[PDB]
Amino acid sequence: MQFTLPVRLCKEIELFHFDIGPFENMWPGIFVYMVHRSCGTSCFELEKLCRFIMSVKKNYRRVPYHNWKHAVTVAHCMYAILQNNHTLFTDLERKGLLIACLCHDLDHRGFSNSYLQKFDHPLAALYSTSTMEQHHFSQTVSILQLEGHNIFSTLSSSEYEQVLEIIRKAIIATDLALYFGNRKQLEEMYQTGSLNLNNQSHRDRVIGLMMTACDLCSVTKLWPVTKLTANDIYAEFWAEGDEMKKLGIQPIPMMDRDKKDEVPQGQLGFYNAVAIPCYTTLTQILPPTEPLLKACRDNLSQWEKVIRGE
Ligand SMILES: Cc1ccc2c(c1)nc(CCc1coc3ccc(Cl)cc3c1=O)n2-c1ccccc1
Ligand SMILES: [Mg+2]
Ligand SMILES: [Zn+2]
Repeated sequence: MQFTLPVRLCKEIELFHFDIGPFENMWPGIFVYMVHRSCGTSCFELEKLCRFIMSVKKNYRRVPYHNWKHAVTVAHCMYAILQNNHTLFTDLERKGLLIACLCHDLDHRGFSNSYLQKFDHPLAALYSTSTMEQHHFSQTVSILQLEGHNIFSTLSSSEYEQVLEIIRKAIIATDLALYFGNRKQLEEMYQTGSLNLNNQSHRDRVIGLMMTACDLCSVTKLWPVTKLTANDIYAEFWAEGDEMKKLGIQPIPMMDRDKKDEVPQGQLGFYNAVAIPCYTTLTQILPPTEPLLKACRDNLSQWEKVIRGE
């Protein structure tokens, strides 16, 4: 609670390319700041917000990427978006989505969904698809229910089971698998013109690309930030290969450390089939979010430079 943000950062936070990298002591305080800026200071009672942000944090684990730094970075990109699109997302929405971004990878083990299903893993036995995603939501609801943690208490029960729904939904949308379709349908509603923010399930579709665009925002940071975030990402994937190898199974080339050489090519393919389309359809639906796609291009061409050896 006692925290105040080094007033020097007040403008640099509102950047789409801000990097929370150097400021780890401040990561819990930043989120609060981003909450306070959006839904006001007296949105949640200050005391039950700190319990919450702090429980949440402890339930992120020591893994290379799907960690506490990751989550807060996702909450940051959602912050930026919600602000650069101020009068177009309801009171409750801005409450739901920042919490959801902060929680959308709770208790992440560091292993893919495909891993947990290839090997009949207990969580995959619980959740038949979006194995972690539903667990991330399962963790979120669980932690709300702790004595003195239910920040959504003074919402009417009805608004309270709308928050949740946004949160469950927005967390499930982070399964890339679902991303591809969700973005295709949105590319058609735009072409067609039949996309209508009044209709609830178009918003849910837009929220989901908003969730994806946040999830991938490390691709939208400054090149020396992004280059050193990628190391975090593969570190994990290559662990997930190291376990696939230990059984005498060849991992996919994405998760194989023996092919570190091929990563520049691999990154570049990723931006062209995932990142760039995501921020393109997003910028078509939320024009102010063009800085993400602008920095996504910039970063992409950096990998092209590294492929071409410059
Ligand atoms: C040898 C090799 C072959 C394929 C490769 C690769 C290396 N690296 C990749 C990309 C790996 C990858 C996967 O998920 C992400 C999620 C979020 C963010 Cl910010 C970045 C990534 C990311 O970099 N692919 C890949 C390419 C296209 C689609 C999917 C993965
Ligand atoms: Mg996840
Ligand atoms: Zn994520």
